[PDB]
Amino acid sequence: KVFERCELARTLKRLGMDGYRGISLANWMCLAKWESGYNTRATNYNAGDRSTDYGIFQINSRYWCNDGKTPGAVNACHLSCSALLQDNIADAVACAKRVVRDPQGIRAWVAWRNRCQNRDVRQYVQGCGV
Repeated sequence: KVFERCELARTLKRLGMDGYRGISLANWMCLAKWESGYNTRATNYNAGDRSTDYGIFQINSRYWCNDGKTPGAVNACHLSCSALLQDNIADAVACAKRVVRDPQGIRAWVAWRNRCQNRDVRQYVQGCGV
């Protein structure tokens, strides 16, 4: 599914993302916007390293989920990468939380550094009731 902006904001809030390990909801929203355009079915094959990015947060198969086809990969979220292509984003959120428990936090995603870090991200949650 492709979420609408404010629907996603409330969905993320109910899933415990607001302020998770210091990360505001607007930062999560900016991440999802730039990774996938709020699209849970999004995928991107990385031909350079044989890994794939899955779902609304474009989480990568080398470290975080198992797809069986990424050489030498691990599965730190302990999920099939299929779980990151559901309309229901609970598993994707659990995995995103796992990612940010590691030292880099939200900086794990280069798109966040490029498109969200040191930016005014208030617009992503305006009007959404969060």
